[PDB]
Amino acid sequence: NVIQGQLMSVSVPVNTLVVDTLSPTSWQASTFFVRNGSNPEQDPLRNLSGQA
Amino acid sequence: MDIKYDVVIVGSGPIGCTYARELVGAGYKVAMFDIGEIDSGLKIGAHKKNTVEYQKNIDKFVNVIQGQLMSVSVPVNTLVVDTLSPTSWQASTFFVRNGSNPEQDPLRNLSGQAVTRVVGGMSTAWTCATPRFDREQRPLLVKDDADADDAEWDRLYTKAESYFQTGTDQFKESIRHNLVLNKLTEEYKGQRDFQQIPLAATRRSPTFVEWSSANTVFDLQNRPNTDAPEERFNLFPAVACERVVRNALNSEIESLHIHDLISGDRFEIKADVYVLTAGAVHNTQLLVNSGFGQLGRPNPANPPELLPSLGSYITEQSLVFCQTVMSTELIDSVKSDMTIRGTPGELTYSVTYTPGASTNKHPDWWNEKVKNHMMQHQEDPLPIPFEDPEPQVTTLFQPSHPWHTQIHRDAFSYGAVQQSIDSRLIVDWRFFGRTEPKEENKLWFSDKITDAYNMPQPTFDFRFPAGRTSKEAEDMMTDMCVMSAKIGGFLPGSLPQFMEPGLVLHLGGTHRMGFDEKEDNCCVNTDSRVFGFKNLFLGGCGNIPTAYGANPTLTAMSLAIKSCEYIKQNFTPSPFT
Amino acid sequence: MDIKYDVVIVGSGPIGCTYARELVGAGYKVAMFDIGEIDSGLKIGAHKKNTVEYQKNIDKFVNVIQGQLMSVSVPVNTLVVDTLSPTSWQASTFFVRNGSNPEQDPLRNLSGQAVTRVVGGMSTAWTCATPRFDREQRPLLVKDDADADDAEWDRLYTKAESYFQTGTDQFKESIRHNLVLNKLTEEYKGQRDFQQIPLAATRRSPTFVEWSSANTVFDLQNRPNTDAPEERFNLFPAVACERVVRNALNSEIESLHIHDLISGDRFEIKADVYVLTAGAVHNTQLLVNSGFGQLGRPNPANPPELLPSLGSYITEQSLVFCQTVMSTELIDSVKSDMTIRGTPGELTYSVTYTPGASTNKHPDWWNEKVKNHMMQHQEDPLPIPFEDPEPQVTTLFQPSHPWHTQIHRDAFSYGAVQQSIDSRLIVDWRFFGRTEPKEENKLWFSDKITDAYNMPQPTFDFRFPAGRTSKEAEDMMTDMCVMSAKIGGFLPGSLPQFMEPGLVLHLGGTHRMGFDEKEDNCCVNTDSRVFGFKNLFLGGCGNIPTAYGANPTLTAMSLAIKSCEYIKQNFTPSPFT
Amino acid sequence: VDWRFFGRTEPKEENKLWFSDKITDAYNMPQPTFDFRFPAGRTSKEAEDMMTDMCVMSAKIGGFLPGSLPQFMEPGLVLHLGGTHRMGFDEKEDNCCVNTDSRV
Ligand SMILES: Cc1cc2nc3c(=O)[nH]c(=O)nc-3n(C[C@H](O)[C@H](O)[C@H](O)COP(=O)(O)OP(=O)(O)OC[C@H]3O[C@@H](n4cnc5c(N)ncnc54)[C@H](O)[C@@H]3O)c2cc1C
Ligand SMILES: Cc1cc2nc3c(=O)[nH]c(=O)nc-3n(C[C@H](O)[C@H](O)[C@H](O)COP(=O)(O)OP(=O)(O)OC[C@H]3O[C@@H](n4cnc5c(N)ncnc54)[C@H](O)[C@@H]3O)c2cc1C
Repeated sequence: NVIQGQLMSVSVPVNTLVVDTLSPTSWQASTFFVRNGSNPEQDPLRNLSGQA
Repeated sequence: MDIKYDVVIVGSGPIGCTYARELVGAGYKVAMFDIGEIDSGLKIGAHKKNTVEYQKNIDKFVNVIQGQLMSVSVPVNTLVVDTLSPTSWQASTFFVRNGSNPEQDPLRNLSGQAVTRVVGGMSTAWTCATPRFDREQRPLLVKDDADADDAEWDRLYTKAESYFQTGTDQFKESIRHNLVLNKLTEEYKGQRDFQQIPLAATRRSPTFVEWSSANTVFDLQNRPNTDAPEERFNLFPAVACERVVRNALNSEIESLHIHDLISGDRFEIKADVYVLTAGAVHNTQLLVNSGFGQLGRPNPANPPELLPSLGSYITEQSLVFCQTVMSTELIDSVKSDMTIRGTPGELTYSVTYTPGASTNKHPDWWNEKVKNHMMQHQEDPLPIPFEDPEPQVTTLFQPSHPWHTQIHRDAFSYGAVQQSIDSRLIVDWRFFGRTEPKEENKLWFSDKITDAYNMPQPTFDFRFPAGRTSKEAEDMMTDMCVMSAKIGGFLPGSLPQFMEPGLVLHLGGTHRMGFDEKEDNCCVNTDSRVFGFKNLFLGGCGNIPTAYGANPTLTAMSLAIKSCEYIKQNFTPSPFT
Repeated sequence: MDIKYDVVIVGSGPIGCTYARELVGAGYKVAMFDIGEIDSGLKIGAHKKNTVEYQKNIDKFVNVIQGQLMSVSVPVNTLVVDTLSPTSWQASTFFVRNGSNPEQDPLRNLSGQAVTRVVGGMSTAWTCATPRFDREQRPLLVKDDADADDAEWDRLYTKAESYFQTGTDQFKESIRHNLVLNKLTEEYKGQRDFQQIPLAATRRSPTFVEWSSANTVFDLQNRPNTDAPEERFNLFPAVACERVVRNALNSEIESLHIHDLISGDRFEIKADVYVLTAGAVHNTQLLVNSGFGQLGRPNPANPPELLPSLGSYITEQSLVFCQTVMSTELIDSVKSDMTIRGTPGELTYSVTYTPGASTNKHPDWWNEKVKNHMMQHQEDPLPIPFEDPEPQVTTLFQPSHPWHTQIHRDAFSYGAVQQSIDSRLIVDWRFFGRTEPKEENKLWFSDKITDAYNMPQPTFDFRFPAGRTSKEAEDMMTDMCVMSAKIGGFLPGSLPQFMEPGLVLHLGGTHRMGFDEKEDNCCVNTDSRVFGFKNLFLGGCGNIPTAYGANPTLTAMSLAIKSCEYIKQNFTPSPFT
Repeated sequence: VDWRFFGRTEPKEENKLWFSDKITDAYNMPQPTFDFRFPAGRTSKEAEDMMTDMCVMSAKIGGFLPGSLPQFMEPGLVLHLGGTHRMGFDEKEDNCCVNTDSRV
């Protein structure tokens, strides 16, 4: 927990995971937009995802 | 295998079997084709749950369901696997892999939508719930005459219920059923009515229910046969029906193009009457492959010549789900009439009740079951008998609670931790919302991508409409949370949730019915006849044009029965020589 | 429903069907009972994988397997659920719930052991791998004459291979098959031999394999019939066989007690010859229920009168598994003979090769498939055709590598992250260990607890023996890790692992064969006749007394053939009337 | 017992850490971006050989613990990143940033 608490990921690609069980009332995206500190420059397939 | 029949029916689900029952019975020479194969035992197209092994182990039945359901449209997968060995081959892109549909926007899908290809269709695995629609959910069959419309629906529903062997009595002596039914009846006294879910089923013994299916409607045996020597029927499994051939005037179908998947032979089959009952998705595909509507990505700057409403106004229900673990209060209430002397397991443990007494909260049949269970199974901490059938409760859709409800048990794959909980305690909650038909909600077919049978790939463009549909959906979730709390708290791992869109498999509206093609934005009339065409009929839930919450099959069947009336009035059977 | 037959067979799996084929063919009046039902389509007891739907979507077949397998012994569940609502009924103990077996020590189980109750038995779902056993795995049929023993096994295996339609050529032109086969051949040149897994299967087209089953062995149609007017066979599904009735001398069976699960009636069936082919677990259960061996927890202070070795010396194979993702080097090797010019998706793109060139690493049939795939699908990054069949590779058990291997694909439920990986890249690895027979490893039956058919509840007392069995199992894991690395790295989510004990379903030795009851600690002789009884025979994997790694069914069938030879020489068919 | 085997990675010009001229990180600095794959050839072959070596060596001590089966870890979780401002004798000839006194 100490290790995890301090390590901050260097580059997180844009997330493309589909959540399709939201309630119909909830605000939902039409695109996988740049969200939550993600790096749109980052090719998810050419990353060091574990770098922190 | 002739290639000339009076009537050809595509699909051997319950709706195809309705046409078969009516038209075989009326003396037509009928052929039925199904792309799937016979796999329910000696009873062709029968319910797969009607084996002794599945009646002993219901939850294993989820595997049957899963095994037959094939996802309609799976978007290209973009999940990152970045812990492959460096030696393993990897693509540099998320390429079209594994049958995925690159046309599909993953965020406007009915990802849970699936199809079954087997003789008997989805009715070899369905849950058998067959409620009628009230007016609010129901398409009109009679204009400007509400009482005539009512009367017509009643006649058709009553017949449909007879074909399906629908009843509301098969669970009447279940302790769990009555516990839940009685409690909710009391809680909503003067506010909502509860009853048994109407089920297409016949109980055969205290531990066996014969669930209905396509077989119940029509046994699917070739005719003539000893029991039906004057009837004429052939079923041809493993035959892919690919297209209907239109005449140049677009007034009649001239033939049905088929591909025998076993022999590989192709034929053109001629009939007087062509009936498409391949399901809401595949009827649509067949029609598009035949030059109805439009192939490819919808382009409103080029509307198609035939059936411009085909594949628009699609509806699928919102589904919320949870399970509950029965309250202590309710479990204790089961044994309320019991006098318990001694400690269980020891010498003079006794459990007694007075038959027929007036302070008894429960009927004798109930207390006798409870007594014998508590006495013969002193190691067991619950008062519910081990073989007590499950609850099957509903409060049907009403304007003040515009969703269908099922408070019951069906096949479920419990996690190991959930299997920690005694099954007698668990109740499933499924509430089903109605979805407004909107033109923008579409099922379309790729002009480049093809499916597993080399047909144009189905693609959804779907979102639950804003406004009433979405507000009701959320109100329905809250209702489930409120109502279920009267019975018990949520089972961990089965917390209240919306199901993946389309997992419900109540898709409607893909080839929708109405009085007038243009005014009502529709594809078939009230005889289920394709506008403009003398001799082409569509059957199934794709016909239903309304926003409905209740399970649609009985309604589709009723429409089919009306369609068959038109056929019997307009086409003459060939003489049986 | 005569009450008198020449031969009665309990079970309609492939072993029961071996007896049927032999004895029906030899003119015996045969009845066969199965507790399960007919549900493989028109071909009774056929392989469920032989539908066009499953040939197109093989991974969905996992559901068929799971849906029919019922766990043999499930220990009491001690998982803590502590997030229930305070209103929900909560246990104070881990009581006997949900069909769990309180006799079962959770730490000495075969938790993966399961049984199938359907017409055709497990052969409706099996993987069809039918290797022969080499001497080291194989029980003796001839003592003190290895050559005679070899010849007898050869004769028997050859017939069994004919009954199953075993072959080694159904995947001969698969690219993936040969890619793997060739690499492993080269990597182990002079050390190990590789070949196609011998499979009970007939290829019908490039995309259809008709997998063998019980139906292949005997079609299970009642006889006499048009094709077999002089034969006499009746199959009676949904009939629980409960007991064989011993005479007081314990020298003869006098009848078979059955329970019709549909009518609910019990009957006694008389036959000259009684054959128990109910599976390794249920043959044992039937015998124990009939007074053979010992009911209840074994007590060495109180050995049973009849068949003291029954249910002891049980064997089940260790199984290790992983999947791999094909190496870049191997994938690139697929197209080694190609000249690639231009760039994909353009006019200029050219993929060509020279048929017959001596420098080619691959045959023309391979290069043609590669060239067409690459030219016709320029958007696809892989050189393997979409419809290329799977690998089916083995190196068979040898003293220096005392495990069976399967390097192949079979139905698998890939997680969504794993579905990210193109299926063409994936190979399954399954290595099967041999287990020493030890008297302490037991299948026994409760005197108190009953199963779903009201029969004594099976209970395992099992651990993999120390010594050779354990050393070899770990050595086998390592060999899998080493060998698989030559093909590609592990697929995340399918990392090298031991499978749950018994999931393999290769249980043997529960009613084991030997020359002498006492000396060889056994229950049947080499004719599969129960010691002391004139007219009682056991068939199946329970007969096999050795430590074996290879798939056992072919060996069990071979023994059944030999058993039938004895039956044919010692009992006379009734005259056909 | 935990088993961790660490491979060596060939330095290749194409494997880069670069910084966005538009996106910024939590401290308003140019956002780091990786363009990295394990080099083909020696690096990759050795990585796989290393996996096999772990499988072989670990079995001498005991079998794998379920849930901690042999696996590659997520790239960079190791945090042994090197060569981003690398040392050499000659800036041009050795493709480097600091000399052997670590002087730029
Ligand atoms: C698990 C489950 C639970 C359900 N529960 C309920 C419930 O409780 N109540 C309810 O009302 N509904 C329920 N349903 C839905 C119900 O099963 C369907 O509404 C109903 O079966 C539709 O009937 P159908 O005859 O129109 O189509 P289907 O049953 O889908 O049959 C159509 C058939 O046409 C075939 N076919 C498709 N394409 C072609 C082609 N090109 N050529 C030839 N044949 C083709 C198929 O192989 C198939 O057998 C459930 C379904 C599932 C699977
Ligand atoms: C997924 C799967 C993969 C497999 N792969 C392979 C393979 O690759 N190679 C191989 O060699 N083996 C494999 N097997 C094992 C193989 O299927 C069995 O060894 C074989 O089917 C055993 O044949 P049997 O006739 O003795 O028994 P079973 O096939 O088990 O048939 C026994 C039958 O008797 C019945 N029965 C049970 N109790 C009673 C009773 N009291 N009364 C009446 N009937 C009764 C059953 O309902 C059943 O049909 C696999 C099995 C499965 C499930």
